[PDB]
Amino acid sequence: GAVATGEYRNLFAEIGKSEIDIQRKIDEAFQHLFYGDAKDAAVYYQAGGNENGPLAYVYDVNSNDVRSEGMSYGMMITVQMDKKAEFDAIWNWAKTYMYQDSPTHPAFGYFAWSMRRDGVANDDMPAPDGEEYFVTALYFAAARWGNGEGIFNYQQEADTILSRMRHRQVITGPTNRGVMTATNLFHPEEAQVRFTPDINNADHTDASYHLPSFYEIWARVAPQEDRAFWAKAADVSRDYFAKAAHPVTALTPDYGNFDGTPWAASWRPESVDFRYDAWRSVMNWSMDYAWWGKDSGAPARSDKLLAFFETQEGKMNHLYSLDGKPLGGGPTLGLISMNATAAMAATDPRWHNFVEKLWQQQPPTGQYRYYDGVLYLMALLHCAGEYKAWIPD
Ligand SMILES: O[C@@H]1[C@@H](O)[C@H](O[C@@H]2CO[C@@H](O[C@@H]3CO[C@@H](O)[C@H](O)[C@H]3O)[C@H](O)[C@H]2O)OC[C@H]1O
Repeated sequence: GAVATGEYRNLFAEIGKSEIDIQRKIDEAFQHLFYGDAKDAAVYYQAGGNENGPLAYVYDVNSNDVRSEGMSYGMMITVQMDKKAEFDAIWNWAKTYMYQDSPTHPAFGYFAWSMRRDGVANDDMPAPDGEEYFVTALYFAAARWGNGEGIFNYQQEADTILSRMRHRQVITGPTNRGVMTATNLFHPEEAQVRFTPDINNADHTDASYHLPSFYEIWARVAPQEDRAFWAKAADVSRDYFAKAAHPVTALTPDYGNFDGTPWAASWRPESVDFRYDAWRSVMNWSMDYAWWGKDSGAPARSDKLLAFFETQEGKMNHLYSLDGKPLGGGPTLGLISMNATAAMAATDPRWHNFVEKLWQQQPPTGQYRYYDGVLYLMALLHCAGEYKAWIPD
């Protein structure tokens, strides 16, 4: 795997692109999304400063809010690209406005998943994929830049958050939504990430939240007492993808049960289909395979997904039933980007076409540019061999 060797595959180079052009493409993407036109191109916004210095947020234009997903993706992209100033401003904003520090609040230790741009929470509860990316990006920051102090003690912050993700007790208390009860973010017996710690829907998961690539990092650098738990979560997620992904298409549902079956949320029953969340599953298993080489099922799963999308040439939707019936929409940059990341594990040379498809894209503009753009930039980094495991001491 790439971590053992230190050699990350540059998939664009493998399909013939020059280093200079690959650098241009990444730099273009970053400049557009972080510094492009404020009304049409950017997702990064400077938001003044406080005692920790500059503040900035990643704007979910798609839904007119700031999400923990976006903030955590922003931190991952910026640490991968060695953009410490931007990283620190985003983290300051998350730690200042999103982080719940009150021990009598049910979200204690976590980050409010949906915020307004002025720092006011829409929902105090967390979205655990946010936390997963925050922790990992923080460990990567510690590896690349070393640890500062206070909120900038990246490794100490990571350790604390990750420990709490496992060990948080049940808390009932007031929130912006009324009294709520929430638990830990990983199920202790299943060793799987939850869809929500809200006790009302706590015993479910989401295949796109399974990040064995990252759990391997935690298994090496977390607080010693939790390392076996994270190693277990990595094994469990690999098995999870084998059960959750449809056997013909390798499409996964947005939401799931611990046993691998789709879960229909009462407020969103179409969560049993392959939609916006599930686009990311292939990236998660493919990254894991590329880095660690342990998911023996990943190459066949990536080949199946790409074979399926080849059948959709010229009529690609972006919403599907798990057996491959189109459920609406046209092609999106986000899905193109995610499908390209399947090339981190695929063996069939049709992968060349998916990587080439991502190469041909431009950065996104307009109202839906956030979800498209953050996936695009992450996919560009993966496919360029520039998204690495930065493992701290
Ligand atoms: O009370 C619980 C709610 O707080 C909970 O809200 C969900 C929290 O996560 C949201 O998902 C994020 C945004 O959409 C995806 O693309 C991201 O990957 C996630 O970070 C989800 O949409 C909210 O419904 O819902 C359940 C309640 O019990």
